[PDB]
Amino acid sequence: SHVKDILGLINAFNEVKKITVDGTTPITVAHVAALARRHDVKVALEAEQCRARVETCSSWVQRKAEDGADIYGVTTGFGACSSRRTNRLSELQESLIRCLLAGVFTKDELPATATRSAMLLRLNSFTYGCSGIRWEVMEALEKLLNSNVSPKVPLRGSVSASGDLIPLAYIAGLLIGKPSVIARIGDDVEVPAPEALSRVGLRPFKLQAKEGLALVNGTSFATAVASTVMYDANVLLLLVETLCGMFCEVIFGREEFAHPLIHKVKPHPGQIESAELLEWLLRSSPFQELSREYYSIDKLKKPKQDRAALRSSPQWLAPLVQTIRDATTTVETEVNSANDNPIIDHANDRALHGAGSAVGFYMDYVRIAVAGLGKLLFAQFTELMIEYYSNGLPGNLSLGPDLSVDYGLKGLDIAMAAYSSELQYLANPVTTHVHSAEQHNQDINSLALISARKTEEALDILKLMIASHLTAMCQAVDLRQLEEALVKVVENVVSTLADECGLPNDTKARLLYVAKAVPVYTYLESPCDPTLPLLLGLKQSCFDTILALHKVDRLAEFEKRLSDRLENEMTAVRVLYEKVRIQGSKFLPFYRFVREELDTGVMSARREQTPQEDVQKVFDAIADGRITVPLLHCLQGFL
Amino acid sequence: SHVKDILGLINAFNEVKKITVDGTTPITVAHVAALARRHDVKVALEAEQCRARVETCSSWVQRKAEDGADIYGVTTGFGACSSRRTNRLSELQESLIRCLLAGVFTKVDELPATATRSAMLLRLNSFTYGCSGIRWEVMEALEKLLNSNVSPKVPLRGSVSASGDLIPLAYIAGLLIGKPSVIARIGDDVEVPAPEALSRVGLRPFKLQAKEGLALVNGTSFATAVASTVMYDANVLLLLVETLCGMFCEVIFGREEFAHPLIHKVKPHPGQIESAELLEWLLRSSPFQELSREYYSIDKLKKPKQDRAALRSSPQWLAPLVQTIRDATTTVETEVNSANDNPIIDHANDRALHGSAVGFYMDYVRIAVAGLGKLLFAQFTELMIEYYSNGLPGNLSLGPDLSVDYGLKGLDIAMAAYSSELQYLANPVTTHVHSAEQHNQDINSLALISARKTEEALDILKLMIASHLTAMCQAVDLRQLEEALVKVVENVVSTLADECGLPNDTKARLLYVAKAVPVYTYLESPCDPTLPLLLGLKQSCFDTILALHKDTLVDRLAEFEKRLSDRLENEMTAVRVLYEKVRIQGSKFLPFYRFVREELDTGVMSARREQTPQEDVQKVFDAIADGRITVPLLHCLQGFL
Amino acid sequence: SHVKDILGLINAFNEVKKITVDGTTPITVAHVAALARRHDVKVALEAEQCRARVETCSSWVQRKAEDGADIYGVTTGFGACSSRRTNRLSELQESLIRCLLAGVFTKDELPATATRSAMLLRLNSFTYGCSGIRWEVMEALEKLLNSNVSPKVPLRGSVSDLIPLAYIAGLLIGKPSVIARIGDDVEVPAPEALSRVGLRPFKLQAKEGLALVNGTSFATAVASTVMYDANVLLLLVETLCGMFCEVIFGREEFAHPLIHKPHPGQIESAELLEWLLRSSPFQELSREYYSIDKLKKPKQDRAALRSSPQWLAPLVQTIRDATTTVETEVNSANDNPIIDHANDRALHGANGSAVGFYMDYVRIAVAGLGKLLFAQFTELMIEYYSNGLPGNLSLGPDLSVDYGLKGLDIAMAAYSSELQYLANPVTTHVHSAEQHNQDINSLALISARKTEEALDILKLMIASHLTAMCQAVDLRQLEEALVKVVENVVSTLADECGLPNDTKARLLYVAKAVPVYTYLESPCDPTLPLLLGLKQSCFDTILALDTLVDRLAEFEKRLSDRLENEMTAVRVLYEKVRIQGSKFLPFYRFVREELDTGVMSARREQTPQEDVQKVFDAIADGRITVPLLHCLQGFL
Amino acid sequence: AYIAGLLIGKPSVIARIGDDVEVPAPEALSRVGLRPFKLQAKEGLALVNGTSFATAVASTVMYDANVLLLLVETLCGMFCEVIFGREEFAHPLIHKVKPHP
Repeated sequence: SHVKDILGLINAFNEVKKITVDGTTPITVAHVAALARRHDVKVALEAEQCRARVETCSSWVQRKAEDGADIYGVTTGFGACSSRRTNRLSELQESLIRCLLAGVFTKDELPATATRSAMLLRLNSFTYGCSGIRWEVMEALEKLLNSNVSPKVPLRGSVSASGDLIPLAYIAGLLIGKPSVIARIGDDVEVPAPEALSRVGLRPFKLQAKEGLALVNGTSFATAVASTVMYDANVLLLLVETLCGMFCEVIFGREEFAHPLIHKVKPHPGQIESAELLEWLLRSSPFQELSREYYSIDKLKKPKQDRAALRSSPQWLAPLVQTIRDATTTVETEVNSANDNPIIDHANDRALHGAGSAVGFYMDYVRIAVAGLGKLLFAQFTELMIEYYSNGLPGNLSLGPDLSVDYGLKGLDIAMAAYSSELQYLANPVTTHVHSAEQHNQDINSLALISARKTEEALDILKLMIASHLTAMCQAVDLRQLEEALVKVVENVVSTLADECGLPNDTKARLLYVAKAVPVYTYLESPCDPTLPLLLGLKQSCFDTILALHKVDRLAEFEKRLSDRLENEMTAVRVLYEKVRIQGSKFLPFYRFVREELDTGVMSARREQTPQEDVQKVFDAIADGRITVPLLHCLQGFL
Repeated sequence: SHVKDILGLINAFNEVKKITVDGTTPITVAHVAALARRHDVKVALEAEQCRARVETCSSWVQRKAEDGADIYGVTTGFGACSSRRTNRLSELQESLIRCLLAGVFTKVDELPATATRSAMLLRLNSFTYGCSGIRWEVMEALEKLLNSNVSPKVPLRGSVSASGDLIPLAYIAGLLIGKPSVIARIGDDVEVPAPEALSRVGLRPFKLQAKEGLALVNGTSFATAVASTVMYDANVLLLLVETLCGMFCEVIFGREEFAHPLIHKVKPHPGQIESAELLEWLLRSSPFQELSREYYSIDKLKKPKQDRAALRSSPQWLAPLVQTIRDATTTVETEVNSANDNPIIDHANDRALHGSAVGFYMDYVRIAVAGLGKLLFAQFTELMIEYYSNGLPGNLSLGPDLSVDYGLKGLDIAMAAYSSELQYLANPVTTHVHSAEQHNQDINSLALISARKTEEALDILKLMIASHLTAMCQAVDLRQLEEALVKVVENVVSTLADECGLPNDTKARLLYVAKAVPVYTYLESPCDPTLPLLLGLKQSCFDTILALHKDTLVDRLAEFEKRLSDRLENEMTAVRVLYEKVRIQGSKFLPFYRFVREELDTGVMSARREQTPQEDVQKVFDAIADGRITVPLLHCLQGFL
Repeated sequence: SHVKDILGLINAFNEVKKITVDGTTPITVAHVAALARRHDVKVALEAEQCRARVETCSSWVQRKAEDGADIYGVTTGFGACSSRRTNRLSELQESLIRCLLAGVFTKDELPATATRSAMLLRLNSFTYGCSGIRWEVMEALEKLLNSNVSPKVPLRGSVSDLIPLAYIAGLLIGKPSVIARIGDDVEVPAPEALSRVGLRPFKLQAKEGLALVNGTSFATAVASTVMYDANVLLLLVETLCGMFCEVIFGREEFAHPLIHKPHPGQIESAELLEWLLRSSPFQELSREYYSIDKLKKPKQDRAALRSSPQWLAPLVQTIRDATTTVETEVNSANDNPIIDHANDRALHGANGSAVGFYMDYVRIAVAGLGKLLFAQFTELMIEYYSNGLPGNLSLGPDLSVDYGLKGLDIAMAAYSSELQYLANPVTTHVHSAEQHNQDINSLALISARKTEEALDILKLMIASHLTAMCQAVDLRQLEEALVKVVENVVSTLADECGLPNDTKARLLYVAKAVPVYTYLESPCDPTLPLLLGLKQSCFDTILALDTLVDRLAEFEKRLSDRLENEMTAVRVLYEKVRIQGSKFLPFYRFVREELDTGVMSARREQTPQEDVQKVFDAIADGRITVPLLHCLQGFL
Repeated sequence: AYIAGLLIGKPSVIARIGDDVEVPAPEALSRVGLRPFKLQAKEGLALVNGTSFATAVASTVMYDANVLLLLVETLCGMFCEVIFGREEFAHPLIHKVKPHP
């Protein structure tokens, strides 16, 4: 189950303290994201496992170069200039870095999290011992990483062909102490690269044979961004899947949409797996119990089936689960590889001439799956706001009671459409815009880094959408509970006033059915308004009871005493609520987290906090990883 | 390996005789393609394996319907109207079909018969799971319609592929009930009203029973049909493109090292290892790689150490495209081998239980196809330009009069046009979901629309493959002629050095030049003193005079030049003229070259061959389009393991 | 006003008998469309006006080439091979055509309509006297055009129009391999084609091959018919927004002149809509509806109605501006080099980027028009938004076996979804082409073909919209006649049963106020809104005032005796008025009477397809312009 | 709405004052000698119901698009000069015959 795999990734992300870098131990996207996001996470470069192969490779290269062997990027020019030969070994490598320090700072940069991640991947790539880089440079990299030092890197300039040439040149730039490369030390300090190395007790390196190319010729930045993108995509996917369950509960859906047999006959692994999760989440739900009751009232006048954003959520999610899982595998494969050219095969004494394409394509695919995830959340959000489709819920989830001055989540509804519209636009592909580049030497190139940044932007928006959706659903939980409490109050007042005014058994029964049947939010605004659905039904029932008993003083008395008692008792129960079925729900951890740990309450005109203040707290908890606590809680026992 | 798997799909496509439909035996995309494209392929609905469960389900549905059980789309309305109930069971079903016969025929566009017949197959197969409630008799009629080449004329557009391809499948339903306004084709010319079609094959119109209208329209059969034949073709063309990278390496004088197993072991994307393993195997004993190594040992330090990316990075480029196309095939097959219907009758448990994968994966496959096309455009571009082609003439023009021979220039122009439209097609369809059907279908997959765009992208890829293979056979010829021409030049220069009595030092320099200068730089006029053969000869003559200085030498050099301009052009013309009326013989790509040249009856293009570039590429494209191209492909890969 | 200019284009397309090709008389998108669609339209190449300059140019080029002048594509190679020189003038031109006959026929080709339009445009370019083409070749083109002869041309291959134009050249030189159509049926090799119209294959002279192939006549040809259709369909959509307002019970106030008074397209579309609705009998019903329970009904219409003029504004501008741009390209010399014989020189430039870019813009505007139509249709199908209309516009009365226009609703979403996808740009996919000598290129033909496909879909959406709207006219008219029956029945029964003035009045109100289509299925069902309302009022009257209880019970009894039969009767009568006073009468009449349709229901045997197809065919073939012009007459 | 929120001194609305200072909206209003407004009839909607932000960004976009276009046009001339182009491509009669303005 993909649910297990993702829980495994989340647990690894939180628990790891030391990333082992040795050329055999795999780095997962959870490891990359943990280093990027938790500064207590340290790298350990293991000498006993890979120092030997590195020093052998490095020395092989330096010797071969000095004896004038004809090797690409070592004694020949780069890319389109590979026909040029030199014996100025060091000068060849330094001229490479110089030509590649060619990005520009706008008024924007790759963030520190990305840059350090790239530094991690570049270090790891060296541990396979194919690069010819010196051990010392690797130790310097490990130390730069653990000391929280990183170059400031221009956003743009990589087409990610054989490598992310320009952004990786800035890491090489820091390593050789270029004065014009600026480096961050922690969050506050910025100093030239020579001052940076000095403060952590390193000296500038002079580049040897192949070292400039080894340092720039990989796809480390794209894969860095793709790794945190893929970490986040896995978590947010599991979060979206889970909340489809919560959506069913609050919308009064039919849980049958998640029956294992519907999906066993149409067996997409992601479809089966998501249905399996949903069935489990909803199994003995106290909210489904209210749903069943709701549909038994006027059964034949209510929809037999839910709308597609609920009922076909497991089929919609299926391919999205598969896309995100396969892309995680593909990115991890890239993380755990020697991306570099030439590959040094020191054992058989050849430098091998070959080559970011896997990452570029899969980031395109994931961006389309993220767009699908946002489209599902938009459609669910839209249904929840419209009283015709929310099975009892008031429009915009406005508590009112005075609806003319309470527009509830109308603002969040508008923001949802804006989020989803930009998201769909973002999901056009990047890899279809390949230009013939670098004197036509890179006549194909992956554009992985650019595609990775767009998918990263796509996830940022999904987060916004998940934040709003979860907020709306806690609003709806509160509204359903209040609804239960209100209908009970109405039934009681009607039952007792029936006894008090001494109306026949028939009249009592007819009147109590109306109290049960009328959606309370259709008349909460003014329960004794003669034109609103409570009084409208009661009047119909009264005229009906007059005809059936034919072969009035008490009915006029019942009505009069209804507008004495009803509103006040309804107000009291609401007011009391403002200062329960969620307790038996699998989604209790989410509601408790949002309401208690974040300190929110049912939205209304009498709560001074804006929607912004409420959603922000939820967004922040999503952004920083705290949401995974209620998520793991909600999920435990699923196996 | 994906190679053996694709070889298996082609073998199944060619060899299958009968498609067994029984509710357990899997239908693959080759079966769907086989049924669509080979009318001798027959559908065999096996009663013994599934008739009994169909009748149980059928009978169960009717019984529950007549008892007034409340079951979606059986005693309730459909879609956004599911809150309406009736006991008018047959009219409920006929009213659904009526309302869905709502497409328009444009100007004439329609789903093709290949797609409609495929959809018919998939709808029949779905019914064999015994969950639908449809009568066994309706299934037999479908098998008979399929086997008799009758299909409804179906409008191109109208489906959003939510729970079903509602409008298109209403036309299959409209045929089975003999709606007179539903036109049916029988074979390729004949078109008649539905009642006449049914009579011509000995069936009578059906009266719809409970749930039967819904059963006929409520799955994603048209999108899945189109996507199946799309995935079959994607698999074939992918393999073709991978194989042709090898042939590109041979004719462009690439370095085979790009495909070495260690490069890909250290970056182990499954598609990367596997495409390279194939390429390595394809180029192992190549006589063209032999010419290549020979070419780079001449003026070694004045020549690129690496090839360009379109060659050198083809395994890395291909890897994700292989994975995309292979994973999409599995996804589409999973969809083929399912009961796409709602509600599901679970007659065993006495209950009724109430097109997305294909849309997304079609979007992904369209991106992979644009990527394959980008690879082809880039290779073809290198091949056309003398700066990047390592001895080939611009546009692969044979000449020798280049001012009146533009070679494959028109093809080059068209390749740009093909690639540009292709990159445009690869924008996603799934990002354009509208809230549909009174907001009941607020998500929908658009799978049929997406599948159609991927089909169009594949149609363009076929064009590009055809031109590329054509350009590569042109390049094979030019390489073989080049080799033969250089030998004549060497021989003539060698015999004239003797006749004229030139020193060994002079002879050495003059023979070096004849070997080193690319023949196609001076072919137009071999004795033109301003072209590279003579320039190089003149340079070496000045060098030999200066080296032998410590007269009659100049006299003999002058004689050498005079006699060269008497004899060399004639001997070069003769060898070329002879060639117009070998190393390809030792090459894994002989089957392609032999297929294009002898089986399709082509020749090296020039001003003297009267056939247009159109006429040559049309033959190759018709071969790719109709599957004949898989014979050389299978011959070429014979023995790969 | 853009509305006058569009009626001007439509008039011209209908009336033109002859296309004068003379080198100064402009060709409009309407002339191109007419030549392509009406075969009685003929080309008249006017010798007296342009033969002199063509011959002067032709001779200059021939003489200069013979003298050994260094002129691109005349004594030099083409494109990236322009460093190659030759004295072999004719062979140079023939080898260019040979190399460019490089399209493939897939299973597909440019339609004859486009191919003939390209031949027209090419002929026209030649009359400017800059090409060096011979007069004889131009006369041969006119003769080919007027005799319905045209080469079969592959769909793809131009980055913009070397390959496709090479097939026109191949016809003229009688290449065996080039296939020509003659009318609808006959297909023969080019040499046979020329023979049949009494022509001989040409031997190309200096610059001739290049002159025949070196401009963008195909992209411009497709662009021209595309722009003609976009103007016509634009005006159709604008007009039908007015018909949508009538059937949906919208508020005409959205079209008031001061709101907009000022994007020209915004002012002008509003000005049209205001006029179309000024004396509408349907707006009279709308006002009446909104005065019934005013404070319980929306104050504003939804955006797809209320903001239609603002939506349409940039769409009008885009289509109008693109039209001007295509016409500029039509009335130009696209060729290179440009021979300026007057001053004894050849001019080496690049005369089609304008068309590529604007086709991308227009494809976006067409997508925009479609979204509007989708949004209106959607509203119309949903009872919550249609102001009294039944869901799916289903007549019933048995809604459980009548799904009305639901199939059309579904189709509309498919249409719109595909349309939005199409509207992505083409010009952003420029590849570095032709040995990198065409490192920019416009892709105009490809873009034009995409916009053409986008219009195809818009026609589908308009045909469905117009069908829904006539369904909606019938339902409103039936609504009004049905409400009067209920009012009469309630009224006379109140008398017969002798209820007071108070009761009669409350019951009359309910009959007036309750939306009929909420109870038509079973008017006397106690759970449906009519009897729910009457029971509320009867209880009210009992309190505010016996044997009255007797008279009410008899009222309720005689209602399920009289009511359903009389409602059934008017509907049955209707299936076997306010539209008569509406500007939109010609559309309703055209669809109902001229196309022979009727209100859709379970009792009408025609499928939705049968109905919409007729409306589509009429849109596709231009008959829709007859009602369009009738509806618009008097608008100034 | 953030502009309206400032004008009415919402504490949750932060305001910028120059480059350095960020303060809650009531303290922002205080410093410029202004007091929170109490919204009267239609003032809320009048403040939010227009397309002022889109048009604002669109305005700085169009200004820049004009400047950069002219700069691109001008730099084609510079490219001609350094690449050894033929200036004949800009001769007026070529373009008079294809008169896109």
